[PDB]
This record gives sequence, C-alpha cells and structure tokens, in this order.
Amino acid sequence: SPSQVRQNYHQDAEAAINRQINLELYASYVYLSMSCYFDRDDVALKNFAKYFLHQSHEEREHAEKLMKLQNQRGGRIFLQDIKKPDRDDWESGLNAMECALHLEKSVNQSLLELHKLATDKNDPHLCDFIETYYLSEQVKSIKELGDHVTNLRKMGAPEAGMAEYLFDKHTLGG
Amino acid sequence: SPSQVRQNYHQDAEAAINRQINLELYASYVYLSMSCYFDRDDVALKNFAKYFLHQSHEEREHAEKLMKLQNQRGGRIFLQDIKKPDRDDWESGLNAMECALHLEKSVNQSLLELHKLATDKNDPHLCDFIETYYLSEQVKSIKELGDHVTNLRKMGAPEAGMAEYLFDKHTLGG
Amino acid sequence: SPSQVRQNYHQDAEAAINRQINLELYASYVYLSMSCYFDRDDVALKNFAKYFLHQSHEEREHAEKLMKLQNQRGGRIFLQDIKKPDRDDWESGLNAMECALHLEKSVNQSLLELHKLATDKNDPHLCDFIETYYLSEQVKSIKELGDHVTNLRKMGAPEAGMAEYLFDKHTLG
Amino acid sequence: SPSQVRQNYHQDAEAAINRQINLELYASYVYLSMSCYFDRDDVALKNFAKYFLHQSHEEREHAEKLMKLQNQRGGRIFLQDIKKPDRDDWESGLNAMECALHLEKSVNQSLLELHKLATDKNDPHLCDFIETYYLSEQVKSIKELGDHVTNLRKMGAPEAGMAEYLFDKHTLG
Amino acid sequence: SPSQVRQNYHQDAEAAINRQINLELYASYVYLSMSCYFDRDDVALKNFAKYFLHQSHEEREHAEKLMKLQNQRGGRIFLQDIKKPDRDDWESGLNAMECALHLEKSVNQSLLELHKLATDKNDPHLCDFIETYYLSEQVKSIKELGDHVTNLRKMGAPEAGMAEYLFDKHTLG
Amino acid sequence: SPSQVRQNYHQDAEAAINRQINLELYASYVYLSMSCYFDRDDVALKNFAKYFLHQSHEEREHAEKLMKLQNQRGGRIFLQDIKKPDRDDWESGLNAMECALHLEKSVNQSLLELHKLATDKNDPHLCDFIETYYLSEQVKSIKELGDHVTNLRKMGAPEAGMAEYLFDKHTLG
Ligand SMILES: [Fe+3]
Ligand SMILES: [Fe+3]
Ligand SMILES: [Fe+3]
Ligand SMILES: [Fe+3]
Ligand SMILES: [Fe+3]
Ligand SMILES: [Fe+3]
Ligand SMILES: [Fe+3]
Repeated sequence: SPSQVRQNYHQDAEAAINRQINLELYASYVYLSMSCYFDRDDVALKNFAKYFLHQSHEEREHAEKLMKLQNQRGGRIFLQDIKKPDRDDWESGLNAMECALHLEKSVNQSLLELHKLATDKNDPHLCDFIETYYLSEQVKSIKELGDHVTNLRKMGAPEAGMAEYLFDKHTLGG
Repeated sequence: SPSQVRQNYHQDAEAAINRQINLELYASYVYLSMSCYFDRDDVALKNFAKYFLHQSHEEREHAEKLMKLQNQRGGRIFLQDIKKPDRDDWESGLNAMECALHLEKSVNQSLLELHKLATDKNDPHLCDFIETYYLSEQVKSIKELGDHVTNLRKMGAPEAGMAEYLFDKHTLGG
Repeated sequence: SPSQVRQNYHQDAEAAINRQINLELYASYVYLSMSCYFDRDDVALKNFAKYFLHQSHEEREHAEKLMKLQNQRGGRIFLQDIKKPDRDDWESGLNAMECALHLEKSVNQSLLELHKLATDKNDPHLCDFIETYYLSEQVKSIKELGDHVTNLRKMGAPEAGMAEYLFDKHTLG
Repeated sequence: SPSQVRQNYHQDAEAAINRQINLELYASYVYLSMSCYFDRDDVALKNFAKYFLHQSHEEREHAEKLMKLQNQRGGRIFLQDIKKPDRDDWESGLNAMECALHLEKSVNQSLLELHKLATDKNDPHLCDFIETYYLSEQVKSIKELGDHVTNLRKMGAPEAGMAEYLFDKHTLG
Repeated sequence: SPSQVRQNYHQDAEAAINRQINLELYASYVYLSMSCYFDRDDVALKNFAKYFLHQSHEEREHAEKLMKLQNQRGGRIFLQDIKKPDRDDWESGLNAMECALHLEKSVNQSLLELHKLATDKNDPHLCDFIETYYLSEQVKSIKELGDHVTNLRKMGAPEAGMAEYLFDKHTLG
Repeated sequence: SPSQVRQNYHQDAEAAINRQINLELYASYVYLSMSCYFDRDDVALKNFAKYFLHQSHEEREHAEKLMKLQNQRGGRIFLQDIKKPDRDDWESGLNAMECALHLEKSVNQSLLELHKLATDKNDPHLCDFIETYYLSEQVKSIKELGDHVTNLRKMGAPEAGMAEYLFDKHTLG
C-alpha cells in the first residue's frame, strides 16, 4: 500500500503540504492579478507590474518545490481549484503592497502551523525543509513589503500622485 | 470613464478574452499536474516530467500575453477560479500525451471560435494577434503530440516496459 | 494601360493608399511641429523633443512603406498637399501627448477603414500588409501614449512644476 | 476515420493544397529549364542561369513547405505528374523573364483562389499560412521580374547585343 | 514681449526663416516624389530612387536645423502647407536631374536673399549660420547635379535606354 | 545545325543523357515522396524523413550535373514529364528502404547501359564522366541501403514496434 520511499512521513503532514501547494499557487495567482492592474492604461506603472510579475513567478516556484517535496517523501499530490483573488481592482500601488503584505503573512501563518505540525509528529526533515527554503524567505518578503508601504505612506500616496510614480522609478526601477 | 486607448474592440471580444485567459491558465495547471505525476517514485520518468513542466510554463506565458493584449486594447481583466485537472493520476506516459493532445485541441477549438467572433465584429488586430501568436503555435503543438502518441503506440506503450523508458531518453531527452 | 505587375488590386484600394500616404505624411508634420515646441527656450523639454521627433521620423517611415506598397502592386502614386497642423502652440507635454493620442487613434481609424475595403474587394495581401506592419504598431503606440497621459495626469501636469520636468528625465529620458 | 491531429481542415482545402504543391513543383521545373537554357554554349549567360537556378530551388522549398503544412493539419499528400515546360528553347533573356513573370502571376492567382477557399471554409490558420509565407513573396517576385523586364526592354534586348550581356553582369551579377 | 534669449534678431529674418523652412520641406517632398517614381515597375531604376531618397532625407534635416536656429535666436516657428510637387510623372532620369538642379538653384536663390536680408539688418550670426551650413552645401549640390545632367546628356539620355541603366549602376551605385 | 563545341558526341548518347536526366529527376521525386510520408503524424519518424529528403536533393544534384554535361558537349536539353511515384503510401521504414534499394539499382542499370552505349560509340570522356561521378556513387548508395535493409530485418521491423523507432535514432540520427 504505502510508497517504497516513505519513512517517518505522517498522513496529516502529507495533507498539509497539499494545502500549502494550493495556498502557494493561490499566492502566485494573486500576484499575477496585481501585475495586470499596473499594466492597465489608466494605471500605467510598469515597474509595479514587473515587480509583482516577478513575485508571481517565485510563488509558482515555491509551489513546484513543495510538489517535489511531496513526491520526495513518498506522499501523493492531489490538486484543488485555485481560487481567484478577492478583488479585481486593486486601487493603487500602496494598497497592492498592503494586500501583498497581508497575503505573505497569511502564507507565513500556514507555514508556521505546518512547521508546528511537523514538530509534533517528530519530522525533522520536513522541519528543516520549511525552515531553510520558506520561513527565511517569508520573513524577507514581509520586511521588504513593509518597507515599501512605509516609504509610500511617507511620500503621500496615493493622494500625491507624484509619489507612486517616483517610487516606481527609484525603488522598483533600481 | 471608459478606456482612452479603446477602439473597434467589441465588448464580447473583451469577455471572450477573459474566458480564453482562464482556459490557458487551466491548461498550465493541467500540464503542471502531469509533470508531477512522472516525478512520483512509482512512475519516475524524468524527461516526461521535464517535458510537461516546460509545456505548463509556455501555457502560463500564453496566458500572460492575452492579459497584455487585454490592456493594450483598453479592455479590463476579470479572473475566475482555475479549475483542477479532471484526474489526479494520469495512468501512463502514452495516456498523458493523449490527454495533452485532446487538451490542445480544446484550447485550439476555443481560439478558432474566438477568431470567428473577432471576424464577425470586424476586428483585424485581434484576428492577426490570434493568427500570429496562437493558431500557429496550436497546430504545431498538436502535430508534436500526435507524433509522440504515434511513437509510444507503435513501440507498444504502456504494457511493453521499455517503450516509455526508451522514449523518455531518446525523444524527450533531446 | 494597366501595369504588368497588377493583380487583384482594385482602383478604390489604390486611391485609398494615396489618401493614407498623405495622412501618414501629415502625422509626421504634426509630430515635427510638436517636437519643435519643446525645443523652444520658454518650454525647454529636451526629451519631449526627442520623443516626438522620433515619432515624426517613423510616421515618415510608415509613409515611405505605403509608397513602396503602391509601386509593388502596380498602382500609381499621386501626391497631394500636406496640410499644416491646427495649432502652433501646444501648451505643455501633457496636452501634446493627448493630441498625439487622438492623432494615432484617427490614423488607426483610417487604417481600419482601409482594411475593411481590402476585405470587401478580396485582397488578402493588402489585408496582411496592413495587419503585419501597421495595426500592430498603432495599438502599441496608442497604448504607450495612453500610459504617458495617465502618468502625467496623476502627477499633476502641467500646473505642478516638476511634473513634466521629472517625467522628462525618468520616462522619456 | 480522419487524422488524430485534424481540426477545421476541409476536404477541398486538403485537395487544393495537393494541386498547389504540383503547381510549385511545375514552376520549379520551369525555372530549372530556363536556367539550363542560358548555360548552353550558344546562349552562355552565367548569371541568367544562376539566377533562374536560384528561383528553381526556392520553388522546391515552397513545394516542400506546403507538404509540411499538409501533414500538420492532418491532410494527406497525393502527388501528381510534373508537366514538362511548354517550351524548351526560351529564345532570349527578355522572353524568359516575360515567361517567368507570367508564371509567377499564374501561381499567385492560384494562391489567391486557395485563400478565398480557406476564407469560405472559416480556416484562419490556412489563411495566415498563405498570407505570411506566399502572397508577400509572390508580390515581391512579380515586382522583381517586372523591373527586370522593364530594364531589358529599355536596354533594347534582345536586338541590342550588349543589352542582355551587361544586364547579366550588373543587375544579376 | 520678446523671448529671454532674443538679441539682434529682426522679425523679417524670423519670418523669412519660416518661409525658408517651408521651402526646405518642399524641396524634400519633391525629392520623395522623384524617389517614388524610380521605384515604379515601368521605370525600375533602383539607385536613382536610392539617390533621390537620400536627398529627401537631407532636405528634411536642413529644415529641422533651421527650426533649431529659430528657437536658438528667440524666434517662433509658424508652419505652412507643404505644396505638392508640380508634376507626378517625372518622365526620365535626365529630366528628374534637371528638375532637381532647377530646384536646388531656386533654394540657393532663396538663401542668397535670406543672406542679404540678414546682412542688411547687421546680423553676423545669421550670416555665418547660412554661409557655414547652407551656401557651401547648395553650391556643392548644384555642381553635382550639373555633373549628372551633363553625364546623362553626353551618354545619350533618354533615347538610348541603356544610358540611364548604366548611369544607375556606375555613378549612383 | 551542329553546335560549335560538339566533338565526338554521338546523337544516340545525347538522347540517352536526356532520359537519364528524367530518371534522376524521377529518383529525386520518389525520395521526396518517401521523406514526406515519414513526416506524417501517424508515422512520425523524423530522421527517416531527413535521410530521404537528403537523397532527394542529391538526386537533383545528379540531374543538374547531367544537364551541365549535355551543354558542355554541344547537346541540347529536351525535358520530359517527371512521372509520379508508383505509390503514395510507403507502408513503413523497412519498405521505404527496400523500394529505395530497388530504385538505386534501377538507376544503376540505366547508367551501365549509358556507359555501354558510350563505350560502343568510342566516347571516352562520357565513359569517365559516368565512372567518376555516378557509378562509384551508386555502388555506395546501393551498399548503404543494403545495410539499412538488413538491420531493419534483423531488429524485426516493422512488426516489432521499437525496431524502426530505435533505428531512427541510432543509425539515422
Ligand atoms: Fe510562497
Ligand atoms: Fe496555449
Ligand atoms: Fe502611423
Ligand atoms: Fe489575415
Ligand atoms: Fe512560388
Ligand atoms: Fe536645402
Ligand atoms: Fe543518382
């Protein structure tokens, strides 16, 4: 019945990876929607779009790595519907960063509980895997997104329209 | 209020793109699933997996180009749920190619009707856009999957053991 | 009388090319006027000048390619006067971008009508020629101009001083 | 049963491609004959021969590119006899160019008939395939051949001796 | 009020530069009409068109430089209609060279009058500008067009049709 | 009536070359049929396709060299209809090789008769021409196709599915 490679891999941990894979693919789809917003003619911020397009592809990459982990440990992949993002119009550059900040913190919460579940079942490989390739990256993203909000707020976006334009050119342009 | 860049871009075409975007994103999620199936330890065909992963990212690329088209013509993007693949287990190498063959014909089928619509609304830009970047790619990709199914069939897949193993090395290896 | 190389080229289509050849040359002259407005000392926006001068050269290049299409298909070119632009002063960078957008949209409306006639006279080469080299760039340029107008509106041009100046260095530079 | 890759590909389109294939091969054979004529010791125009040899191999490629299309869409390649050229002695450099001009307009006419068949059966892939790789090249080859005739006529060929000799070196060489 | 940069720049000179700008744009637009003529399938002189297109682009660059002068000195550019060429059919290469020689001499005439105008108003910058970038160039152009008209006559154009063909390859190639 | 270059070139040998030209053009056509067959979606052997397409073009090179031979010896090229291949469906990789083997032996027989006839008429140049560029080349093609026929039979083609698929990669790739 079980996979020939399976060893110290609980069936609950297997299910939480399938949930995370879906939650990672959900993140990718949200960031893709954001990118499209800033590429609109009535928004027209290419480096906001380019930034969020890059973030979308990393989430696609994060989803694929869990799928490889699932198969590595002997667990089987089962995919669900990827839900559409909560909103289509994201208003402005600032709001998108704040929705993204919340999105990454939600993903981080799912990973922490996943790591908590991995610890409870004495799964040190899965605890190492989440520690190395995910928890560090989420802390880095959450801090980065927090910085972008901190500056945009100070600059006076979105009321002062010259704020988001100058952010797009300097911070996201290099 | 409406798009200042909009011109001769009928509102049904705008909607037909939104459904076409979801179709290309679906196809990517179908290919992603297939790639991971051959990555399982009880299937273990590396170049089958690597092949379908490439097809998935091309279907992702195709979706993003339609999303760019939507913004170019002054349309507005509205996203739906990306539905899961009809099955989780893809039986064998031959079967996945046959499922991919049929999938591409459904994607092409939609594009033809999208061209038919675009021709009836007298939109030469959207007609040439589909002609240039999609109909050529679909006919080429269907022919390719037709060739693979043939070779895997003649070789005796999947009951004959070396059929898919040798095909993974020779044809899908390079 | 008819040319040795003439085949499936309707006389209505032939004349429609010459009208377009004039419209492309007119668009070039409009863009040359715009470019010079920013070259003025009391406007002094050097990248707005480079931008519209480049568009002025490409509209000439578009006009040159339509002329080449006329001779390829055996039709005869008949040039008309080139009209002057409807205004000399363009006020600001934003206003010039908004005018340019309407110009490109009006040129596209001429190209769309030209494609219609080709379909109604069963000329597939002429339809392809317009599709391949013209409609693609119009939508692309229109979209680009739409972006420039959107950004400038939000920044607060032309009444906010640094709006157009900074746009000059960042987007156009 | 039909092919596994077949979709929106009519029976008349499939069969029209087979005729179009034989036409391109026939044209290749015509150009091949022209080329070998100028290699004769009593004609001896090397760049006339090398020019028409080049047009022979490009037709062969056009014929091979249709066969590629035939297999992609799920149709099947039925071949036919390639008819010998209507004449062997092409007389002069001017006459061969006039005969090639006629031949290229005939092939272009057949591709136009093929396009409206593809248009009638709502096959946009076959319409684009013809638009992209054939119609545009046929207009160029007809125009190119027309230009060559026009010069040779003004030079005074074939009565004028150095007309075809110098055209060989300058325009073709 | 006068521009901040305006100094020793008379309004008649300002107005005459704008009339010159139009004449430079007219000169350009004439050359393009010539270029289009030689690209025709019944004329088919490739380097003739090459030559006349080059002159069109240079006359365009001459006008753009005169516009830059207008803004440099403080003047303001007022554009006018660019009149169409006084004929559509240019008949021959020899005739187009004679019409071009005629054109350049007329443009030189205008600049000679623009120079004395500047001389009268004691404008040493504008006198130098015209001497440096225009008067020397117009004499060079007229001399070159003199040479081609001369060479084309002595060769026997346009009755000997091989003459214009060989002048296309050897002098303009 | 006799060509200025012609010497020791019997008119039977001239007529025989014209038949060989047609036979080489036939052989080129048969290979083109075979190549296209393996490019079908339901066959899908891309290197078999490449192998026979290469032979088709080398048969055209053989034909063209014979056409150059004809003009060198003052003979005149008279072209006939290129007959269509005996079949459209070539069945399998094995069958195509055996048909190719039969074709190369048919062509070789026609060459040996052409050489025999050339030896009867004491035409030592024509004998050497067929020895140097055709006879030695044919023996190789027949030997090479002999190997491919043997290996496919040994592997158990086409009944064993992997036979021709694997032969496609290792031998022909
Ligand atoms: Fe993630
Ligand atoms: Fe796709
Ligand atoms: Fe344009
Ligand atoms: Fe089209
Ligand atoms: Fe052709
Ligand atoms: Fe000038
Ligand atoms: Fe041979």
